[PDB]
Amino acid sequence: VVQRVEIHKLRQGENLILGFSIGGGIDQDPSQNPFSEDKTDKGIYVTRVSEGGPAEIAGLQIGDKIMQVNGWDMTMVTHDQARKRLTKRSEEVVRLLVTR
Repeated sequence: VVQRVEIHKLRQGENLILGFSIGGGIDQDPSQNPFSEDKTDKGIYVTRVSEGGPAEIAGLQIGDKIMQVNGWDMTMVTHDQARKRLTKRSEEVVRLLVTR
């Protein structure tokens, strides 16, 4: 039901990949997010995960519902507010709190 995942970002030049992408956010339309449970579900989900990526390694799964990011509340946020929480340049370890 509720799992805490800690991902260790992979260095590749000036980049640090997470091996997964997200979808959702209050600025998005729940019907385009193949994971939302309904039309009100404006949450952030894990729509994709790379194999061997540092996400999968950590335990990240497809559809996973991110309620947290390094402790930050991602329940009522925009897609871009979330992607920004994850892709911080000055952070190599990101922790997520998800349900499944």
